[PDB]
Amino acid sequence: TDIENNVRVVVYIRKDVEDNSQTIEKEGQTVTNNDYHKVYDSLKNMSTVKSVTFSSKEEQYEKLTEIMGDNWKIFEGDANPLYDAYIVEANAPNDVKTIAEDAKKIEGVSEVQD
Repeated sequence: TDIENNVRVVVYIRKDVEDNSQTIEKEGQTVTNNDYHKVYDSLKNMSTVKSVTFSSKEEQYEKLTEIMGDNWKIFEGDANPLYDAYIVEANAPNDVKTIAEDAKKIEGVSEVQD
């Protein structure tokens, strides 16, 4: 799942939408997540897309800590501020901007790094 810069789009997900969880909590029971894979589906349907990989904010938070920083006290423990993302690979770099604009239309998307 290593992608070359020139065909990578990062689609960050709204903090209020849980695209990767099949289940959620309702009335104390674990029940089905309606919104599951909506953003994933839209992205994976694009004909110029080759793969769409989930990167959970908790994953990037440990990876962020791995990349220098431990005394980041003033940020950590205080409610992880990172975003769930889809790392998307384009078939050609020519598509990247044609893909990023579309991604930013799909409801549930917060931002998109081209």
